[PDB]
Amino acid sequence: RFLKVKNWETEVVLTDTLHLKSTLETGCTEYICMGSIMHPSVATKDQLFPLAKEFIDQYYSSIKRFGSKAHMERLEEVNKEIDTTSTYQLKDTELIYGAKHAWRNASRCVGRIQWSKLQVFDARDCTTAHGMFNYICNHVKYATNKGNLRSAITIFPQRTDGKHDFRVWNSQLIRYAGYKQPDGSTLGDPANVQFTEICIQQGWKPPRGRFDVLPLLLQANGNDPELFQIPPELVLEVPIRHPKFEWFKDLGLKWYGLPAVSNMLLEIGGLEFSACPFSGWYMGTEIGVRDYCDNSRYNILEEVAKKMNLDMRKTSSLWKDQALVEINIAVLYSFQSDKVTIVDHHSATESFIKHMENEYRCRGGCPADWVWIVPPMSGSITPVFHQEMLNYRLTPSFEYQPDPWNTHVWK
Amino acid sequence: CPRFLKVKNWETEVVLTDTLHLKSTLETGCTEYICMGSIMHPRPEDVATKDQLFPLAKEFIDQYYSSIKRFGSKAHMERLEEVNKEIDTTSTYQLKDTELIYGAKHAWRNASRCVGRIQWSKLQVFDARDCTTAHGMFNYICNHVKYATNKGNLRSAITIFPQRTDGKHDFRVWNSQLIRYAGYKQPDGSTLGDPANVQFTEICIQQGWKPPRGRFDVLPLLLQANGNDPELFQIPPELVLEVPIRHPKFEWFKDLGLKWYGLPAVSNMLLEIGGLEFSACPFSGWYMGTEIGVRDYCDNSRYNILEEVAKKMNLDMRKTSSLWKDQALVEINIAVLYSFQSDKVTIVDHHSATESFIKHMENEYRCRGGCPADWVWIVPPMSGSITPVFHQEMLNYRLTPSFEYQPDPWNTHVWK
Ligand code: HEM
Ligand code: HEM
Ligand SMILES: Cc1cc(CCc2cc(CCN(C)C)cc(F)c2F)nc(N)n1
Ligand SMILES: Cc1cc(CCc2cc(CCN(C)C)cc(F)c2F)nc(N)n1
Ligand SMILES: C[C@H](O)[C@H](O)[C@H]1CNc2nc(N)[nH]c(=O)c2N1
Ligand SMILES: C[C@H](O)[C@H](O)[C@H]1CNc2nc(N)[nH]c(=O)c2N1
Ligand SMILES: [Zn+2]
Repeated sequence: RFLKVKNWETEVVLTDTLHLKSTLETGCTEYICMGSIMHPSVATKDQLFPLAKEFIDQYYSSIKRFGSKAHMERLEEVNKEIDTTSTYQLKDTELIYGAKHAWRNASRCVGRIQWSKLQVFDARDCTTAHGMFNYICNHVKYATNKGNLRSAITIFPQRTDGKHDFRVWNSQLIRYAGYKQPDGSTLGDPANVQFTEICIQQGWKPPRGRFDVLPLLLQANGNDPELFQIPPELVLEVPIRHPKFEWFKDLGLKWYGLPAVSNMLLEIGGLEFSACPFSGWYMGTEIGVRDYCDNSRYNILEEVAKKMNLDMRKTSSLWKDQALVEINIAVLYSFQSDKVTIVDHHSATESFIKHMENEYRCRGGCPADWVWIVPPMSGSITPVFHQEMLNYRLTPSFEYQPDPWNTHVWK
Repeated sequence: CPRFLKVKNWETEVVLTDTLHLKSTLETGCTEYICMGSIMHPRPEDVATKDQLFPLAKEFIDQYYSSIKRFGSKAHMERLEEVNKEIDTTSTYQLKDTELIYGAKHAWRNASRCVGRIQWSKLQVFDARDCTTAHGMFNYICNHVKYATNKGNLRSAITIFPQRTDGKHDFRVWNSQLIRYAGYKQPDGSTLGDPANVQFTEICIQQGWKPPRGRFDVLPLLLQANGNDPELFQIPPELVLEVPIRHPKFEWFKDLGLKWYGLPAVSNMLLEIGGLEFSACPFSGWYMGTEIGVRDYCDNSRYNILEEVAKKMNLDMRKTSSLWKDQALVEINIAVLYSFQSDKVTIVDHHSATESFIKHMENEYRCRGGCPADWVWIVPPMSGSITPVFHQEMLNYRLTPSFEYQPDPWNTHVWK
């Protein structure tokens, strides 16, 4: 059936037909909704050809050549390859199409208005961690672009038997280390304490500061991962200051400009690309709300509210909320003053609404996860708050995968 | 369905095990292939047949006798038999007072969208099932308001009018809440008062209400008894506790002339207990500050005063990346909380409410086997991620007794 979604502020009603094309499961049933569960829970030739066919069919449908000679010949070509090798290889055009569409279908991403403007770097000829490092450096340098950030993805060889996976062990290409202190607390980013310890265990000499860029830990063809230092001139960073509080710079805060997810899995036509780092540019709340103010992260709200001299004895003074806004003002101001691309959550959500209208027009829908699309601060003064959304799983897609250290047979 | 479901809190690492979802009875709207958790609402003549009513009543009676540790008892089987004979001969049945009280508390306890449920067992239940006229409804509602307000020391309460029979004799409160301000559409397109209430205000005016046409005009009650045409009543102003909104630091905030009423009282929902339908069941609690300060004032299609506050704050309103809206939103919520506490009118901030909700949820998982919760509604509309519910995985499912939405009565009423 056709499904209607309404915006309760503008009263715009959109009609969704795209969800009829999905066949992956969401985790909900008719009796339990799992829409706020973070992760609700190697292929044979037998499963692989229907997945390949489905993808080839939508690729040739997208280029207005469904049922053509090229389409029929590609299907037969892919059929032979799965027969004789138990897998197949994507053409370059298919790889680009598949990566852009995995972004387009990412229901949790508020940034998808940009989806067709993705730079795709084919790294499927890589064989070693040294080659991986070269490809990643080129990605970072291209995507950073001296502050004028550009979306990019680098795609390393697909999974074969599951014993020869390419993996970026880092969760993001650029991240700060976290140090569990003798006296029990944490120096740096507490989210990275375990990864930091693996790097130390693997030989990384930690500088033991608050903003130490972690090395890359790179695994090629299932071998033991290897450490590499990203050349510092490639790592663009922004000192955080505030347009009114001159004391803010004294907090010593900074952040990196490039957000680059390096631990997800990219699935296209049944093939699994277990190393596929991709990067865009920040929405300010990703830094200033979650990275700085989550209790299990940098957790600086107390320090800032102290310097603002707010009454912190009772929660109903909203001292946390006041400090939070100023921290996010500082972040946006700092990036903008350094001419590093950043979007505030008002502009981002506004763009997402326009993106939804576009997708409902041209595509018949847009899968969207309200729990993730709505920003972590000031939710209801953004237009996504009042937007009904339908969440459903289309492919190509990005998926989570287990951490490599929980799997890796060390050698 | 799997027998255990685990939810995790990603900030504290606490993992909870849900088995209560095995008792869920009605649909969520989701399927295996689509989630509808952000959809707001996923014939009146049609009432439950005898055959539909028997098992719903037995399910409720069993749950009631299990709750008082008398399951399988003589009284339990006799109650089952008495209900079964009532449905047989009259096509309906009547709840005992104990059952009605148990049912109302559990509809609250089961309300997945309610962050205030740590209080569910303290609900004061007023039995108004002997009411026959709109004048009597007005009497019951006034008594409810006065009891719940309690001079600012608010107490949660519900008043339950007679259940639906054939669907042509419904009791209804046409107001969506017992206390709301009027909204007036002007010829030039602007709105005075509360823009959410323009349509209901117009209904009242057509029914004979003479509107004073101000910014904070309490709407009259529009009350329907026994399926008759609804009738207008004015709540005595001394029963409507109001709070003038001022700010602890900004002396100019009082000059905005704002105020709000103290008692939030939903009156358009349907209470379903054991297959019986109570179409008029107004219930009241106390406010979370953000329900006034974020939504009632800063929603664009509401009072929309972020502009005027930002102007008096002399904020850079040119670019959104100044976060002038976020900054004004906080100050308004500071003023609302300060104004209620100063006048000693019960209110709860979103930090305290969400923290209490996490403790309630943990207790319910331990004592009851789960706690249905709707993340989209439980997370507050400002500062979501600095409250503990943001990081709490939740399972949503529908248990009975429950509060349900029902159609607006002006769309279905057959005018006499
Ligand atoms: C260009 C600017 C972009 C912005 C502002 C943006 C913004 C966001 C935000 C705020 C989230 C929420 C996730 C979180 O809070 O951790 C998200 C999720 C996501 N983004 Fe985007 N993004 C951008 C680009 C991209 C690109 C280039 C890709 C892939 C090619 C992508 C793929 C995803 C995926 C897969 C998720 C889901 C992550 C998950 O499920 O945990 N995004 N994005
Ligand atoms: C005692 C203090 C209470 C507080 C602080 C509270 C708070 C809230 C809040 C913030 C919501 C979401 C509100 C919205 O955005 O519209 C809500 C929803 C709800 N509450 Fe509570 N509530 C309280 C008492 C009660 C009582 C006494 C009942 C019934 C006996 C109740 C039943 C419900 C229901 C059914 C909903 C869902 C409403 C809907 O779907 O529109 N609440 N509550
Ligand atoms: C390409 C891309 C992805 C994402 C989403 C993932 C993502 C999320 C956060 C903050 C949220 N989380 C840590 C609490 C920081 C990041 F660096 C990051 F990659 N965002 C942006 N802008 N671009
Ligand atoms: C008994 C009760 C119910 C509710 C939820 C319903 C409810 C919601 C709002 C918010 C306004 N909405 C348009 C955004 C104001 C209310 F008075 C109100 F009853 N809340 C509180 N505290 N108590
Ligand atoms: C579209 C979405 O369902 C809608 O805006 C919801 C979102 N969450 C909400 N949460 C609460 N507490 N109250 C609401 O009215 C809403 N509205
Ligand atoms: C439990 C809940 O699903 C979890 O905390 C989610 C909520 N929404 C989110 N939304 C975004 N954008 N990013 C997140 O990490 C989360 N976390
Ligand atoms: Zn769902």
